[PDB]
Amino acid sequence: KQVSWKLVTEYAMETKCDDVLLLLGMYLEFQYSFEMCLKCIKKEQPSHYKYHEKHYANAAIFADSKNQKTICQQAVDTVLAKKRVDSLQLTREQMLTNRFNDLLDRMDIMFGSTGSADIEEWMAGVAWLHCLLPKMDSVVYDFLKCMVYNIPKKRYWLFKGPIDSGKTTLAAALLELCGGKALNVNLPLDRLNFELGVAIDQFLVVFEDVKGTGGESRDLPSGQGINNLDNLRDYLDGSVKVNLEKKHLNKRTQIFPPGIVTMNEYSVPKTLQARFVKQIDFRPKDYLKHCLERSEFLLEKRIIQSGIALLLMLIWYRPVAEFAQSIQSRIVEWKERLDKEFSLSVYQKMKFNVAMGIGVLD
Amino acid sequence: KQVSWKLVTEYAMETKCDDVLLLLGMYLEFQYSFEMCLKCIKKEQPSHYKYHEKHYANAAIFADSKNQKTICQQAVDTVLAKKRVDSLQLTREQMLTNRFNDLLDRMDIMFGSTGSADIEEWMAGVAWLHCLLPKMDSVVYDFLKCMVYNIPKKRYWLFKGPIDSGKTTLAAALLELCGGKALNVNLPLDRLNFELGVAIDQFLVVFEDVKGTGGESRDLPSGQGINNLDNLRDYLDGSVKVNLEKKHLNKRTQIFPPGIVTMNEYSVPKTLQARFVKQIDFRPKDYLKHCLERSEFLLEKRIIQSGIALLLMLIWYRPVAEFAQSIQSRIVEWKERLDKEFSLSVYQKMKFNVAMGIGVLD
Amino acid sequence: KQVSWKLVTEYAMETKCDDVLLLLGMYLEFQYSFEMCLKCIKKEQPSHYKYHEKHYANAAIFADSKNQKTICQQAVDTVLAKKRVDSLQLTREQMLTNRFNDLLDRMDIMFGSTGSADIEEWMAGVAWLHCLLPKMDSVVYDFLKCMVYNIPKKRYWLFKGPIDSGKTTLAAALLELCGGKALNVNLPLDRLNFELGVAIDQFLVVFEDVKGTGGESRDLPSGQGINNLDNLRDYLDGSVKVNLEKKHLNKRTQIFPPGIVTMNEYSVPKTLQARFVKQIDFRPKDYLKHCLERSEFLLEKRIIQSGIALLLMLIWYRPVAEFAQSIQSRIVEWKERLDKEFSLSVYQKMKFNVAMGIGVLD
Amino acid sequence: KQVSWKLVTEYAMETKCDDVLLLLGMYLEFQYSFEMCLKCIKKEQPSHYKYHEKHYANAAIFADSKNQKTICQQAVDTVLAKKRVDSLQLTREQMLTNRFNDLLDRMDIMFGSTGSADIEEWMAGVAWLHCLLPKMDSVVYDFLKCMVYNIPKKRYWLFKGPIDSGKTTLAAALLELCGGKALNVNLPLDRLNFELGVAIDQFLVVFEDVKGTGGESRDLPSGQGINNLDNLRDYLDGSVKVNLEKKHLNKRTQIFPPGIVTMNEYSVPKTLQARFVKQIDFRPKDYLKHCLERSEFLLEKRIIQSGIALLLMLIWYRPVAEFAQSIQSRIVEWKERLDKEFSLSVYQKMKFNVAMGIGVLD
Amino acid sequence: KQVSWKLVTEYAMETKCDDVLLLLGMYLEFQYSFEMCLKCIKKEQPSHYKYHEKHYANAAIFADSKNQKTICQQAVDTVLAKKRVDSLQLTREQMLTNRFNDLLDRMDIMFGSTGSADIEEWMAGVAWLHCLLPKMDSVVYDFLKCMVYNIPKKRYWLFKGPIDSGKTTLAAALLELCGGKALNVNLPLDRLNFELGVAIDQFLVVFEDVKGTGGESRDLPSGQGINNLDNLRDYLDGSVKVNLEKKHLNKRTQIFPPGIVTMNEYSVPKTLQARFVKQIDFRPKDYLKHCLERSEFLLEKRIIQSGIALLLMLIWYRPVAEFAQSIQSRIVEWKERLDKEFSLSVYQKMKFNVAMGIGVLD
DNA sequence: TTTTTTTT
Ligand SMILES: Nc1ncnc2c1ncn2[C@@H]1O[C@H](COP(=O)(O)OP(=O)(O)OP(=O)(O)O)[C@@H](O)[C@H]1O
Ligand SMILES: Nc1ncnc2c1ncn2[C@@H]1O[C@H](COP(=O)(O)OP(=O)(O)OP(=O)(O)O)[C@@H](O)[C@H]1O
Ligand SMILES: Nc1ncnc2c1ncn2[C@@H]1O[C@H](COP(=O)(O)OP(=O)(O)OP(=O)(O)O)[C@@H](O)[C@H]1O
Ligand SMILES: Nc1ncnc2c1ncn2[C@@H]1O[C@H](COP(=O)(O)OP(=O)(O)OP(=O)(O)O)[C@@H](O)[C@H]1O
Ligand SMILES: Nc1ncnc2c1ncn2[C@@H]1O[C@H](COP(=O)(O)OP(=O)(O)OP(=O)(O)O)[C@@H](O)[C@H]1O
Repeated sequence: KQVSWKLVTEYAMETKCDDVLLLLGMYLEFQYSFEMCLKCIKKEQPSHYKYHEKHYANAAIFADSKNQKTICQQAVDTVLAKKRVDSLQLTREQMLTNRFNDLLDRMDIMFGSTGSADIEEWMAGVAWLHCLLPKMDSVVYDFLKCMVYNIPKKRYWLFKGPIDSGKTTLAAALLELCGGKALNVNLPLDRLNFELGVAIDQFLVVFEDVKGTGGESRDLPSGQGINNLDNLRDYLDGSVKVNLEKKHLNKRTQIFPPGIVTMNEYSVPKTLQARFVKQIDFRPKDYLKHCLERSEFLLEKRIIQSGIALLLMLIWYRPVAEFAQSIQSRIVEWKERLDKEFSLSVYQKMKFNVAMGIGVLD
Repeated sequence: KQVSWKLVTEYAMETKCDDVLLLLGMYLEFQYSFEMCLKCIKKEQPSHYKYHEKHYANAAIFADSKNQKTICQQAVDTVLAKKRVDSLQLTREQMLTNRFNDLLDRMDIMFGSTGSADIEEWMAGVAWLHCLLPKMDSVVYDFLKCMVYNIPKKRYWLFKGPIDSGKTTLAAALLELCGGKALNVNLPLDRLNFELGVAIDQFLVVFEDVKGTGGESRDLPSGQGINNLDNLRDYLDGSVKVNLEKKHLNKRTQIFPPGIVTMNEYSVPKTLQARFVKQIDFRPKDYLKHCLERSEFLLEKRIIQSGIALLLMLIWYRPVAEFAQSIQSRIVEWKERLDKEFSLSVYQKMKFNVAMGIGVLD
Repeated sequence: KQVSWKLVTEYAMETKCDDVLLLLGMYLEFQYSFEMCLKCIKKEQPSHYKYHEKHYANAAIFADSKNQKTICQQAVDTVLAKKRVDSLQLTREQMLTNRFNDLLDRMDIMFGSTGSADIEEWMAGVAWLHCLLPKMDSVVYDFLKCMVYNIPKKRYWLFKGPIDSGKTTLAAALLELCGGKALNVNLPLDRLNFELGVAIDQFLVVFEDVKGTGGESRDLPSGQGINNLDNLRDYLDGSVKVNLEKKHLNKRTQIFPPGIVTMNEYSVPKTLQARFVKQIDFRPKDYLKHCLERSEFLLEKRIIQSGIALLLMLIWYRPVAEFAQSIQSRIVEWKERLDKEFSLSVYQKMKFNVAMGIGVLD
Repeated sequence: KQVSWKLVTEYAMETKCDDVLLLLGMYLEFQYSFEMCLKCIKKEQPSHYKYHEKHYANAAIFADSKNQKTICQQAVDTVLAKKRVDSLQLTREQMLTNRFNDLLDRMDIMFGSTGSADIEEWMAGVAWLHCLLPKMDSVVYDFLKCMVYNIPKKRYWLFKGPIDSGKTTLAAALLELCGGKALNVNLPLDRLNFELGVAIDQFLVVFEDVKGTGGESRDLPSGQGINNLDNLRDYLDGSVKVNLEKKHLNKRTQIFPPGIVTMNEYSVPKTLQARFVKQIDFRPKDYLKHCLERSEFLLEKRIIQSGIALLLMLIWYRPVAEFAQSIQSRIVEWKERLDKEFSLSVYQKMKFNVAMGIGVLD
Repeated sequence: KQVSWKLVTEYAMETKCDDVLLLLGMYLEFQYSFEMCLKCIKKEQPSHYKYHEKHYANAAIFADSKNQKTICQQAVDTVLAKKRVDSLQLTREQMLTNRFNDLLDRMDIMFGSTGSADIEEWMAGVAWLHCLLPKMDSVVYDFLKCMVYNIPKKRYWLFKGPIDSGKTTLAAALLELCGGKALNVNLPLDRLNFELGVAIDQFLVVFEDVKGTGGESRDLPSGQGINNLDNLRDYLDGSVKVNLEKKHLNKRTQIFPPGIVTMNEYSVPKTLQARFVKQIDFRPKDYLKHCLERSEFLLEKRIIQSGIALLLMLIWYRPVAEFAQSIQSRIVEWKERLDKEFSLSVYQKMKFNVAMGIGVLD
């Protein structure tokens, strides 16, 4: 009896899988008895346990096929085709709206009954992040709209401050929230072409840790990056399309994505200073160090790195109207959860503790 | 029954699509019952909502096919094949006439009942552009004549001026108008081999901000561009066919397109200067800057970059006799719509406002 | 019923096509009723309207087929096979005789009843070329013999002088006449290898403006050209076979064709000097400059650089016995047409006009 | 009603054709009625007229097939396979015995009833050749045996010095005689590692004007040639197998053929120089130029570069005992014809003219 | 009826053929009747005449097949798989035991029914091999222990001493008995890092003459050798797995095999010598060069290079118990064939002919 | 499988 290629493709769509080998392996597992499946019973992975029951029948026939890799190819093509349709047609607002739906799906599992994540510890993260910069929550909302509107010239933000001052931590959480990529531009100029190649179809980019020239008088090690950026004006201003390259692959032409730049106190040419919308100073604050020293579970679980943490901050601080209308229904349910889960006083006690440099919890 | 490969080919032809994945993803959207299609109801994409109902039945059968990518590859071949047939058999004038028809179709949508753009905002951009150079519309017609005739060794125009004097802005508009590609010649002198490969079958090309060398009193970063261009005199001259290459492709051969070179005020080896028909000196101007600062919607919607803006200028300024005969019919209708919309006094008000450096609209 | 692959192959033989996409594109056009076919009614392209009625019945079936690119590939390889058989078995004289029939056929169209070209404008071109050098028509007869005899280490002519001397123009016309290829050697020493692969099965080749070294003493930037050719002596000599790459293909092995090298004046190693059988120096002549400046349809139609103009020059000047015996009938016909179409006095006055730098015509 | 792939393969064997396009082109000629075949009637090519009638019926059925290239690919592979099997099984003396039978069969045609050339002219060539250096036939007989006995690190003779010494002239004739290959050392060593792959299954090889270093006293431009000679010294010595590259097929390892190499009088180290046997740089004899100047049909017909000239010279001079036994029949058969044509006084008269700078005949 | 794919696969295992072209070619020969197969009748090639009669029926049907190359590809895969299994499963001991069995089978063939070799020739070869230093049969055998044992550190000896000493000739000869390869060492380690990877998967390895840094100052031309291996702490030592590259490949890495190094009488820093268990000076000693000046067959038929000569030096001097335990049966029988034909005294005449430079054969 | 890349 015949295999349904359709049922495979539906699984690939719903897992959003795009690796042929990864798709193949997981479908083959469904061939074993669903009714006894140990992986189902232990509820180990949703991509398995949500689906084994449905696909078991087809997986048995799949296991006898001789066309196995061919079936998977057509399935994975369908997922890649969907992405390319989306990329060429969605509004940037709708792109973001999808991305939040994915994070909210993950949170539903994480804080579920089988979920590992301690909603209390993750809210300790938000308390710490909200201390990192004044008006933190508004700053995020401003950055977000800036990426969505993507207005020419008004496109790029500068993070400035000493080593161990948090700028990478915040950048990483934003990049997770938005699904960009990091880039390094300190290379010899000829090398840049495949670096910039990374940007293709990305929503954000982060230029990490740009080195200037001079300031080794202040022990800042010198390098190319500042001068390279001054030479890339059209990519920053983002008014016109540019050509981007990948290894073995034809060039593609597109608007260069908006993004973030991070540095120590190198001297910045006035040319570059005109490019940035906002400069944010990061400074080491001694009380945060002593707090982290007493609340290491933040680092151990990588809480303060995560876009998941920033999304919780937005849900706590921003009005429901500020989110894209379609997801507001989920937002209200999460607001309701958090309102039930914490009094404002217990949350505010954490902020006070962080200001004491004391461990977050008491 | 069975898939009609013919219907898929027709869809590819009508959408003028030449990505196999985009075609695949697009066609798959039609598999759902037409009568409920929210994309149709929301009138989001004409390349969807025109076609769903017609293609529906075959899209459902296609969804079951075991052969899907083969069908799409054949369809994309016919679209690519038509481009090559046209490249060899059309006159350069006919090409331009076709390109204009496409832009005019986009203009029918933009300013159509879907109401999706403001014809007044777009007309403001023409005022700002008609300021950017003396006799601006005459310069466009001369450039168009130059590009249609394609006189050998009289094929290239040189743009120079300081930074911030609009030259890439003007190049971008001409490039969207004609169709073509930009190129970067400041590369290492080997990968030029693949860089120049982008010129294949194009109509224009633009070489962007070619770096000269030395004279650093000019405060100009040095690079390969000028000396490297002087090693490519042949490609400018366009007197004989040349050989062109892409990744994994064996060489095409054809005449290298006509086009534009842009640079800062470096000094030119006159052997290359001998290959430029005409040279245009851009100046920074204050009232442009002040007007533009008070007219930001121009930039926020990329109006002054966009080929539609130049086409609107020609329609306003030029006699109907100057257009190729078949589109004179559409040109007349657009002229009527413009004169209906705008008095000459309104246009003169706008131009005076640009000259006054106030926000254009008053 | 089924597609005839044989009929497709026959059309490819008839058209002497080579791009599988060009073949595919053009054959698809026949699917519409030739009865109505607008292109036929315009009589626009002979490659179409001579064949549409014949191929229509089979094109309708081809339009449905699932194999289309496969059918086309077989036909293209049939044409390529024919070329290889010809290349291995014709005398060089017969090859040229075939090539001349192709030009004569086009000329029968050029000045046919459809008569898109004016024979008087085209004859004006011949006068300008005959003026360009001493004994021009004798020089052309010499060059043809040299290329046909293909005597080893007596195979290459060097053109040199200043810029705008016309050397490229003359090369371009000779190249068109014999149907060679043009090659660049001012290039990366590695990728020369795929570059030279173009010359497989070609009758003739031309190297363009081969850059010398130490040239900038004379205002000429130095380059790879001479530095490359001094290696390739065996390719010039044509005394022994050499082996030729193509991308994704194993090497051919054959004698490298005879040809021409152009340069602006540079120092030549005496080793390389020994391998050019003839030297020609070209000089600017301001009366020619003024004449083209008036008679600019010469440039716009590219008349002065067509091999058709050289063929016409030979027809006017050379005895019929100098032509290969087969074509002598068509030669007598065209001689008679031309002697009828122009007096000697007309041609004499054209020369005086050109000599006097006035526009050619009065 | 079906193609005999066997009959196709027999033609490929009997022609010893080993190019798939060449065979394809060849066989398709047979589809027309051999009855009318102008090539047959003309006795145009033996590869045609011997075979047309035999293969006609099969060729008509082949002309309709849809597998045409696949059929030819299998046929070509049997030819390459046969070469490989002979290549390892046969004695080096046995190889030459086959090669000579090939050339003799050609001479049968050249001087046949078709008689397209005449032994008169060719013997004048022999006179010019045997004149060129002392005792020429003997030193050829030596070089032959050297290549049969193939002593390791003793496999190579060299010629050096003046341009137009004739060293290429001598080399080319030897290569046409043996059926070796020629290769170029002067490319980047990496490219050589692929290029040397052509040496597969060759009795003999040569390399021409390999660019050494120094010799600037003689204005010789230095290069990578000797660098890569100094590299490949195992290939030179043939004391061991080494690997040989191909595209789309495995590289194969075997011992390397013997040969000749030639250069201008560059430097090259004695870690080479000592190896070689019986090297002769030889230098001009001007009166030969003057005979040549008067006997130019030699060069036009490439006679003094044809290996057929050498074979005629050996037939003329050498005892019948000097040759392998089977061919001694045909040796005598030809040696009769030389006597039957020529008195000694003919050859004597020729060598007077040659010695005395007049054209060979009087 | 149909081709047995199985029978074709047997012949590949039988002949150990592993080239698809050779397999195809030889198998096609069997299509004629073995019954009067003249190759069989002449007994020329066992790889033919041993098999023809069995395979004939299958070969006839094979010659009629249309899939022929596909059949052969599978058969060659079989032999390749068979090899790759053994390469992973077996000990160096077992591997070397098989290798002796093969070379002893070549010994059997050489001195076989044909008498194609006369062992006295190889006694003279062995007598020459004996000359170099005392008991060197044992010292070879003891090195071969070091090779099989591959005990860490205890892996490497150094062949010091000048040109033509045979030291590379002998090191190469072991590659017949054992496989392996030699490599250069005289760039800075910088480049040699791209060259070390040819040591991968080698049974054993060899290294060419270590130059001293600036060694021209020591009258031995320069190259950066010693300071490279002064500092490659581990590579010759070989406890744990090393890291390596073949230029433009990847770091598949494992143990660095044991091997030989040589030098042309250069100097040695301590950490270079620490790489070896031994260092020995090799010279082209006076009577030895004189005996080669007087003894020729030992070079002419490559005896001095062949592994067969090394095997016989061991059979002539190593006692049976030292050999591969089952092969010792054959070792006795060859020892018998030695003693059957030579006393040690007649062999001592040869030793003394070498020892006093007079020609060996006597 | 090459090609492109990588090296350069
Ligand atoms: N504002 C801060 N005050 C004190 N300590 C900080 C602060 N921000 C970060 N930290 C400490 O610095 C460590 C590294 O943080 P982070 O990577 O964000 O710093 P950074 O300045 O962006 O570094 P880099 O420039 O190296 O990428 C954190 O794990 C934490 O221990
Ligand atoms: N003539 C002008 N005078 C003043 N400001 C100008 C002028 N033209 C452009 N601008 C401003 O400069 C910005 C950049 O324009 P554009 O990028 O085309 O110029 P450019 O710097 O000269 O270009 P290029 O990249 O070719 O060197 C515009 O978006 C506008 O804000
Ligand atoms: N002898 C001449 N006298 C004056 N003008 C000339 C002459 N020959 C050519 N021209 C002008 O020079 C233009 C370029 O000619 P052409 O490209 O053949 O010259 P070239 O010497 O080969 O140049 P380059 O070195 O730039 O390739 C022609 O189109 C014509 O306008
Ligand atoms: N003995 C000779 N005297 C004069 N000219 C000679 C003599 N031998 C050969 N030549 C000339 O040398 C020309 C080229 O021959 P060939 O290519 O064999 O020489 P070559 O020394 O190998 O040259 P190169 O080093 O330039 O390749 C011949 O066409 C002939 O005219
Ligand atoms: N002891 C010897 N004396 C003289 N000649 C010898 C001796 N041994 C071998 N030969 C001959 O010299 C040739 C070269 O020997 P080989 O290359 O092995 O010496 P080498 O000392 O390793 O030299 P190099 O240091 O130059 O590589 C041998 O193949 C053989 O023909």
